Amino acid sequence: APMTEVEQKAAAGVFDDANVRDRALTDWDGMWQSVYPYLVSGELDPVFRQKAKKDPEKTFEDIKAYYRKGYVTNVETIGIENGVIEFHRDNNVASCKYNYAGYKILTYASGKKGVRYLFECKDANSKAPKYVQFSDHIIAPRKSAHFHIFMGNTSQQALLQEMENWPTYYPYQLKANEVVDEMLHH
Amino acid sequence: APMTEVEQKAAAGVFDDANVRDRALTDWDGMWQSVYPYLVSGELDPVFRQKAKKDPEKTFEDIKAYYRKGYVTNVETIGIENGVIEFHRDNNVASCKYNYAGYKILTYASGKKGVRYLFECKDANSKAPKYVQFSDHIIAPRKSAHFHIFMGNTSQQALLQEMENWPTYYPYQLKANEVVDEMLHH
Ligand code: NA
Ligand code: NA
Ligand code: NA
Ligand code: NA
Ligand SMILES: [Zn+2]
Ligand SMILES: [Zn+2]
Repeated sequence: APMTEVEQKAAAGVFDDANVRDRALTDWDGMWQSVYPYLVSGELDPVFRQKAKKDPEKTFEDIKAYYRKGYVTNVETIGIENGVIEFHRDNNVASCKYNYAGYKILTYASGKKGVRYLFECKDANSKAPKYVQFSDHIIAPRKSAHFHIFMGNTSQQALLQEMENWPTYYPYQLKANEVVDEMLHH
Repeated sequence: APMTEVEQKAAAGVFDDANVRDRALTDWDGMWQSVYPYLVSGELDPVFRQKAKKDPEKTFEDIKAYYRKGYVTNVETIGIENGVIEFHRDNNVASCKYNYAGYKILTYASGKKGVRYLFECKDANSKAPKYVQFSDHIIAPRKSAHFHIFMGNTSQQALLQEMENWPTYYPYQLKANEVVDEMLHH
Protein backbone atom coordinates (compact mmCIF):
# COMPACT_ATOMS: atom_id res chain seq x y z
CA ALA A 1 0.00 0.00 0.00
CA PRO A 2 1.31 3.48 -1.09
CA MET A 3 1.53 6.40 1.34
CA THR A 4 -1.42 8.38 2.70
CA GLU A 5 -1.06 12.17 2.86
CA VAL A 6 -0.33 11.99 6.58
CA GLU A 7 2.47 9.43 5.90
CA GLN A 8 3.93 11.59 3.09
CA LYS A 9 4.04 14.66 5.35
CA ALA A 10 5.55 12.58 8.18
CA ALA A 11 8.24 11.33 5.78
CA ALA A 12 9.09 14.98 5.08
CA GLY A 13 9.45 15.54 8.84
CA VAL A 14 6.04 17.13 9.44
CA PHE A 15 3.69 15.33 11.89
CA ASP A 16 1.62 15.58 15.05
CA ASP A 17 3.20 13.64 17.91
CA ALA A 18 -0.28 12.23 18.74
CA ASN A 19 -0.01 10.12 15.54
CA VAL A 20 3.25 8.38 16.44
CA ARG A 21 2.96 4.69 17.37
CA ASP A 22 5.15 1.82 18.46
CA ARG A 23 6.54 -0.41 15.75
CA ALA A 24 7.80 -4.00 15.85
CA LEU A 25 11.20 -5.12 14.65
CA THR A 26 9.39 -7.01 11.86
CA ASP A 27 8.86 -3.68 10.05
CA TRP A 28 12.57 -4.02 9.20
CA ASP A 29 12.53 -7.77 8.41
CA GLY A 30 14.58 -8.69 5.35
CA MET A 31 18.09 -8.60 3.86
CA TRP A 32 19.70 -5.17 3.42
CA GLN A 33 22.72 -3.50 1.81
CA SER A 34 24.66 -0.43 2.86
CA VAL A 35 24.43 2.33 0.26
CA TYR A 36 27.87 3.67 1.23
CA PRO A 37 29.65 1.58 -1.48
CA TYR A 38 27.47 3.36 -4.08
CA LEU A 39 28.55 6.77 -2.77
CA VAL A 40 32.21 5.68 -3.07
CA SER A 41 31.85 4.35 -6.63
CA GLY A 42 30.29 7.64 -7.73
CA GLU A 43 26.97 5.95 -8.44
CA LEU A 44 25.01 8.26 -6.12
CA ASP A 45 26.37 11.35 -7.91
CA PRO A 46 23.04 12.03 -9.79
CA VAL A 47 21.26 12.36 -6.43
CA PHE A 48 23.63 15.02 -5.16
CA ARG A 49 23.57 16.84 -8.53
CA GLN A 50 19.76 17.14 -8.37
CA LYS A 51 19.96 18.37 -4.75
CA ALA A 52 22.49 21.01 -5.86
CA LYS A 53 20.51 21.98 -9.00
CA LYS A 54 17.44 22.56 -6.77
CA ASP A 55 19.08 24.93 -4.22
CA PRO A 56 21.64 27.55 -5.36
CA GLU A 57 23.00 27.96 -1.77
CA LYS A 58 24.25 24.34 -1.88
CA THR A 59 27.07 22.72 -3.80
CA PHE A 60 27.51 19.18 -5.07
CA GLU A 61 30.81 18.98 -3.14
CA ASP A 62 29.17 19.91 0.18
CA ILE A 63 26.11 17.74 -0.33
CA LYS A 64 28.30 14.71 -1.19
CA ALA A 65 30.57 15.39 1.81
CA TYR A 66 27.51 15.49 4.12
CA TYR A 67 26.26 12.15 2.78
CA ARG A 68 29.79 10.70 2.89
CA LYS A 69 29.90 11.38 6.63
CA GLY A 70 26.30 10.15 6.96
CA TYR A 71 26.64 6.84 5.10
CA VAL A 72 30.16 5.81 6.10
CA THR A 73 30.30 2.37 7.70
CA ASN A 74 32.03 -0.98 7.26
CA VAL A 75 28.79 -2.87 8.08
CA GLU A 76 28.06 -3.68 4.42
CA THR A 77 25.04 -5.96 5.01
CA ILE A 78 22.37 -6.36 7.68
CA GLY A 79 19.85 -9.23 7.93
CA ILE A 80 16.77 -9.07 10.13
CA GLU A 81 14.44 -12.02 10.84
CA ASN A 82 12.82 -13.76 13.83
CA GLY A 83 13.80 -11.06 16.33
CA VAL A 84 17.45 -11.29 15.32
CA ILE A 85 19.68 -8.74 13.65
CA GLU A 86 22.77 -9.99 11.83
CA PHE A 87 25.63 -7.60 11.04
CA HIS A 88 28.23 -8.24 8.34
CA ARG A 89 31.24 -5.99 8.92
CA ASP A 90 33.83 -6.77 6.25
CA ASN A 91 34.75 -10.38 7.31
CA ASN A 92 33.34 -10.19 10.81
CA VAL A 93 29.76 -11.26 11.52
CA ALA A 94 27.74 -10.83 14.64
CA SER A 95 24.12 -11.30 15.57
CA CYS A 96 21.85 -10.90 18.56
CA LYS A 97 18.19 -11.12 19.50
CA TYR A 98 16.96 -7.56 20.09
CA ASN A 99 14.40 -6.35 22.58
CA TYR A 100 12.17 -3.35 21.80
CA ALA A 101 12.92 -0.31 23.96
CA GLY A 102 10.32 2.18 22.72
CA TYR A 103 10.53 5.24 20.49
CA LYS A 104 11.84 8.79 20.69
CA ILE A 105 10.46 11.76 18.81
CA LEU A 106 13.20 14.23 17.83
CA THR A 107 13.11 17.81 16.60
CA TYR A 108 16.10 18.70 14.45
CA ALA A 109 17.92 22.04 14.12
CA SER A 110 16.02 22.45 10.81
CA GLY A 111 12.65 22.34 12.62
CA LYS A 112 11.85 19.02 10.94
CA LYS A 113 11.05 16.04 13.13
CA GLY A 114 11.71 12.29 13.06
CA VAL A 115 11.08 9.25 15.20
CA ARG A 116 13.75 6.75 16.22
CA TYR A 117 12.75 3.17 17.19
CA LEU A 118 14.99 1.83 19.95
CA PHE A 119 16.21 -1.76 20.44
CA GLU A 120 18.66 -3.45 22.83
CA CYS A 121 20.86 -6.54 22.60
CA LYS A 122 20.86 -8.03 26.08
CA ASP A 123 23.99 -10.23 25.96
CA ALA A 124 27.39 -9.81 27.60
CA ASN A 125 29.60 -11.58 25.06
CA SER A 126 27.89 -10.38 21.92
CA LYS A 127 29.96 -8.63 19.31
CA ALA A 128 26.70 -7.06 17.99
CA PRO A 129 25.95 -3.48 19.04
CA LYS A 130 24.22 -3.24 22.40
CA TYR A 131 22.02 -0.37 21.24
CA VAL A 132 20.38 0.08 17.84
CA GLN A 133 18.03 2.82 16.67
CA PHE A 134 16.02 2.73 13.47
CA SER A 135 15.06 5.90 11.72
CA ASP A 136 13.20 5.61 8.41
CA HIS A 137 10.75 8.54 7.96
CA ILE A 138 7.87 6.39 9.22
CA ILE A 139 5.98 7.11 12.47
CA ALA A 140 3.55 4.13 12.68
CA PRO A 141 3.53 0.43 11.67
CA ARG A 142 4.59 0.09 8.02
CA LYS A 143 7.15 -2.15 6.31
CA SER A 144 10.34 -0.12 5.80
CA ALA A 145 11.61 0.66 2.28
CA HIS A 146 15.06 1.70 3.58
CA PHE A 147 16.43 2.82 6.90
CA HIS A 148 19.15 4.62 8.82
CA ILE A 149 20.47 2.71 11.77
CA PHE A 150 22.31 4.14 14.74
CA MET A 151 24.57 1.55 16.41
CA GLY A 152 26.40 2.03 19.73
CA ASN A 153 27.58 0.22 22.84
CA THR A 154 27.50 2.98 25.44
CA SER A 155 23.84 3.92 26.02
CA GLN A 156 20.64 4.79 24.12
CA GLN A 157 20.72 8.32 25.49
CA ALA A 158 24.20 8.86 24.05
CA LEU A 159 23.18 7.31 20.73
CA LEU A 160 20.20 9.68 20.60
CA GLN A 161 22.73 12.52 20.33
CA GLU A 162 24.39 11.17 17.20
CA MET A 163 23.39 13.35 14.22
CA GLU A 164 26.22 13.07 11.73
CA ASN A 165 26.70 9.36 11.07
CA TRP A 166 23.68 7.26 10.05
CA PRO A 167 24.62 4.18 7.97
CA THR A 168 21.80 3.70 5.46
CA TYR A 169 20.36 0.42 4.12
CA TYR A 170 18.23 -0.44 1.05
CA PRO A 171 16.78 -3.88 0.12
CA TYR A 172 19.69 -6.22 -0.72
CA GLN A 173 18.48 -7.08 -4.24
CA LEU A 174 18.48 -3.52 -5.66
CA LYS A 175 21.19 -2.31 -8.02
CA ALA A 176 22.76 1.18 -7.85
CA ASN A 177 20.41 2.56 -10.51
CA GLU A 178 17.31 1.43 -8.61
CA VAL A 179 18.67 2.95 -5.37
CA VAL A 180 19.19 6.27 -7.21
CA ASP A 181 15.68 6.03 -8.73
CA GLU A 182 14.16 5.73 -5.26
CA MET A 183 16.27 8.57 -3.81
CA LEU A 184 15.24 10.92 -6.65
CA HIS A 185 11.50 10.20 -6.27
CA HIS A 186 10.37 8.11 -3.22
CA ALA B 1 0.18 47.65 5.89
CA PRO B 2 1.71 44.19 6.74
CA MET B 3 1.55 41.27 4.30
CA THR B 4 -1.57 39.25 3.47
CA GLU B 5 -1.19 35.46 3.24
CA VAL B 6 -1.10 35.65 -0.55
CA GLU B 7 1.74 38.25 -0.35
CA GLN B 8 3.68 36.11 2.17
CA LYS B 9 3.45 33.04 -0.08
CA ALA B 10 4.43 35.14 -3.12
CA ALA B 11 7.47 36.43 -1.22
CA ALA B 12 8.47 32.79 -0.67
CA GLY B 13 8.20 32.23 -4.44
CA VAL B 14 4.75 30.60 -4.46
CA PHE B 15 2.00 32.35 -6.47
CA ASP B 16 -0.57 32.08 -9.23
CA ASP B 17 0.47 34.04 -12.32
CA ALA B 18 -3.11 35.40 -12.54
CA ASN B 19 -2.33 37.52 -9.43
CA VAL B 20 0.70 39.30 -10.87
CA ARG B 21 0.21 42.98 -11.74
CA ASP B 22 2.14 45.88 -13.18
CA ARG B 23 3.94 48.14 -10.74
CA ALA B 24 5.11 51.74 -11.04
CA LEU B 25 8.66 52.91 -10.44
CA THR B 26 7.32 54.77 -7.38
CA ASP B 27 7.15 51.44 -5.51
CA TRP B 28 10.94 51.83 -5.31
CA ASP B 29 10.99 55.59 -4.52
CA GLY B 30 13.52 56.53 -1.85
CA MET B 31 17.23 56.49 -0.97
CA TRP B 32 18.94 53.08 -0.82
CA GLN B 33 22.21 51.46 0.26
CA SER B 34 23.98 48.41 -1.12
CA VAL B 35 24.24 45.65 1.48
CA TYR B 36 27.48 44.36 -0.06
CA PRO B 37 29.66 46.48 2.31
CA TYR B 38 27.99 44.67 5.24
CA LEU B 39 28.87 41.28 3.76
CA VAL B 40 32.52 42.41 3.44
CA SER B 41 32.75 43.74 7.01
CA GLY B 42 31.44 40.44 8.36
CA GLU B 43 28.27 42.08 9.62
CA LEU B 44 25.98 39.74 7.66
CA ASP B 45 27.66 36.67 9.19
CA PRO B 46 24.71 35.95 11.61
CA VAL B 47 22.38 35.59 8.60
CA PHE B 48 24.55 32.96 6.95
CA ARG B 49 25.08 31.14 10.28
CA GLN B 50 21.30 30.80 10.76
CA LYS B 51 20.90 29.56 7.17
CA ALA B 52 23.62 26.96 7.83
CA LYS B 53 22.21 25.96 11.25
CA LYS B 54 18.82 25.34 9.58
CA ASP B 55 20.04 22.98 6.78
CA PRO B 56 22.78 20.40 7.46
CA GLU B 57 23.52 20.01 3.70
CA LYS B 58 24.72 23.65 3.60
CA THR B 59 27.81 25.30 5.02
CA PHE B 60 28.41 28.86 6.19
CA GLU B 61 31.33 29.09 3.73
CA ASP B 62 29.16 28.14 0.74
CA ILE B 63 26.20 30.27 1.76
CA LYS B 64 28.46 33.32 2.24
CA ALA B 65 30.20 32.67 -1.10
CA TYR B 66 26.80 32.53 -2.85
CA TYR B 67 25.75 35.86 -1.32
CA ARG B 68 29.19 37.36 -2.03
CA LYS B 69 28.67 36.67 -5.73
CA GLY B 70 25.04 37.85 -5.45
CA TYR B 71 25.66 41.17 -3.66
CA VAL B 72 28.94 42.24 -5.25
CA THR B 73 28.76 45.68 -6.85
CA ASN B 74 30.49 49.06 -6.70
CA VAL B 75 27.14 50.91 -6.96
CA GLU B 76 27.03 51.71 -3.23
CA THR B 77 23.92 53.94 -3.29
CA ILE B 78 20.84 54.31 -5.47
CA GLY B 79 18.27 57.14 -5.28
CA ILE B 80 14.86 56.94 -6.92
CA GLU B 81 12.40 59.85 -7.23
CA ASN B 82 10.27 61.56 -9.89
CA GLY B 83 10.86 58.88 -12.53
CA VAL B 84 14.62 59.16 -12.15
CA ILE B 85 17.14 56.64 -10.90
CA GLU B 86 20.47 57.93 -9.63
CA PHE B 87 23.46 55.58 -9.33
CA HIS B 88 26.47 56.27 -7.11
CA ARG B 89 29.37 54.05 -8.19
CA ASP B 90 32.36 54.87 -6.01
CA ASN B 91 33.04 58.49 -7.21
CA ASN B 92 31.06 58.28 -10.41
CA VAL B 93 27.40 59.30 -10.50
CA ALA B 94 24.88 58.84 -13.24
CA SER B 95 21.15 59.26 -13.53
CA CYS B 96 18.41 58.82 -16.09
CA LYS B 97 14.64 58.99 -16.40
CA TYR B 98 13.38 55.42 -16.78
CA ASN B 99 10.44 54.17 -18.80
CA TYR B 100 8.42 51.15 -17.66
CA ALA B 101 8.83 48.11 -19.92
CA GLY B 102 6.52 45.59 -18.25
CA TYR B 103 7.15 42.53 -16.09
CA LYS B 104 8.45 39.00 -16.52
CA ILE B 105 7.45 36.01 -14.44
CA LEU B 106 10.35 33.58 -13.94
CA THR B 107 10.52 30.00 -12.72
CA TYR B 108 13.84 29.15 -11.10
CA ALA B 109 15.73 25.84 -11.09
CA SER B 110 14.43 25.41 -7.50
CA GLY B 111 10.80 25.47 -8.72
CA LYS B 112 10.26 28.78 -6.92
CA LYS B 113 9.05 31.75 -8.94
CA GLY B 114 9.67 35.50 -8.98
CA VAL B 115 8.64 38.54 -10.98
CA ARG B 116 11.06 41.07 -12.44
CA TYR B 117 9.87 44.63 -13.22
CA LEU B 118 11.58 46.01 -16.31
CA PHE B 119 12.65 49.61 -17.00
CA GLU B 120 14.64 51.33 -19.77
CA CYS B 121 16.80 54.45 -19.91
CA LYS B 122 16.19 55.94 -23.34
CA ASP B 123 19.27 58.18 -23.75
CA ALA B 124 22.35 57.80 -25.94
CA ASN B 125 24.93 59.60 -23.82
CA SER B 126 23.80 58.38 -20.43
CA LYS B 127 26.31 56.66 -18.22
CA ALA B 128 23.34 55.05 -16.37
CA PRO B 129 22.47 51.46 -17.28
CA LYS B 130 20.20 51.19 -20.29
CA TYR B 131 18.27 48.29 -18.78
CA VAL B 132 17.23 47.82 -15.15
CA GLN B 133 15.15 45.06 -13.60
CA PHE B 134 13.72 45.13 -10.11
CA SER B 135 13.11 41.94 -8.22
CA ASP B 136 11.83 42.21 -4.65
CA HIS B 137 9.54 39.25 -3.79
CA ILE B 138 6.45 41.35 -4.54
CA ILE B 139 4.05 40.61 -7.42
CA ALA B 140 1.58 43.56 -7.21
CA PRO B 141 1.68 47.26 -6.21
CA ARG B 142 3.34 47.61 -2.79
CA LYS B 143 6.13 49.89 -1.54
CA SER B 144 9.38 47.91 -1.58
CA ALA B 145 11.24 47.15 1.68
CA HIS B 146 14.44 46.16 -0.19
CA PHE B 147 15.23 45.04 -3.70
CA HIS B 148 17.62 43.28 -6.05
CA ILE B 149 18.38 45.21 -9.18
CA PHE B 150 19.72 43.80 -12.43
CA MET B 151 21.62 46.41 -14.45
CA GLY B 152 22.87 45.95 -18.04
CA ASN B 153 23.48 47.78 -21.30
CA THR B 154 23.00 45.02 -23.86
CA SER B 155 19.30 44.03 -23.80
CA GLN B 156 16.49 43.11 -21.39
CA GLN B 157 16.38 39.58 -22.75
CA ALA B 158 20.06 39.09 -21.93
CA LEU B 159 19.60 40.63 -18.48
CA LEU B 160 16.71 38.22 -17.85
CA GLN B 161 19.29 35.42 -18.02
CA GLU B 162 21.44 36.79 -15.22
CA MET B 163 20.99 34.60 -12.11
CA GLU B 164 24.20 34.93 -10.14
CA ASN B 165 24.74 38.64 -9.57
CA TRP B 166 21.90 40.70 -8.04
CA PRO B 167 23.14 43.80 -6.15
CA THR B 168 20.79 44.24 -3.20
CA TYR B 169 19.55 47.50 -1.63
CA TYR B 170 17.96 48.34 1.76
CA PRO B 171 16.64 51.76 2.93
CA TYR B 172 19.62 54.14 3.26
CA GLN B 173 19.02 54.98 6.94
CA LEU B 174 19.30 51.43 8.33
CA LYS B 175 22.39 50.26 10.20
CA ALA B 176 23.95 46.79 9.76
CA ASN B 177 22.11 45.38 12.78
CA GLU B 178 18.71 46.47 11.43
CA VAL B 179 19.53 44.97 8.01
CA VAL B 180 20.40 41.65 9.73
CA ASP B 181 17.20 41.84 11.82
CA GLU B 182 15.10 42.12 8.66
CA MET B 183 16.97 39.31 6.88
CA LEU B 184 16.47 36.95 9.84
CA HIS B 185 12.71 37.62 10.10
CA HIS B 186 11.06 39.69 7.30
NA1 NA C 1 0.28 16.53 19.69
NA1 NA D 1 11.92 -7.29 19.37
NA1 NA E 1 -2.66 31.10 -13.58
NA1 NA F 1 8.53 55.08 -15.21
ZN1 LIG G 1 16.13 8.08 4.34
ZN1 LIG H 1 15.45 39.78 -1.14
